[PDB]
Amino acid sequence: MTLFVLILSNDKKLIEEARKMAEKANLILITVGDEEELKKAIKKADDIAKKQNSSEAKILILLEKPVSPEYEKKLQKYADAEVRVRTVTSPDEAKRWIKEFSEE
Repeated sequence: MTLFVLILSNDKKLIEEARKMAEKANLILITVGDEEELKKAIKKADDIAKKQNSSEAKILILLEKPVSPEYEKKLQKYADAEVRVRTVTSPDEAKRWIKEFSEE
């Protein structure tokens, strides 16, 4: 099961903590900045997963944006995987979600 993570959250220390956490968790973290660019990173995640594990993969998206259930499933149906869209505020919060994702 290949675990990916995307992020639209440009805070200096947040990005540090977020990467450091997922990096040592050996997750595929693609840091982009833009809603459209996210869809390209998400697509890339789909492509990378597809090669081997897109049968059942899980992806986390750490973004700063109010996310609704349907909104999650829109992105979830975009890349074939089970993506969990996550709005983040502070570095520690993002790290918690990474734990809830990689260590569920």
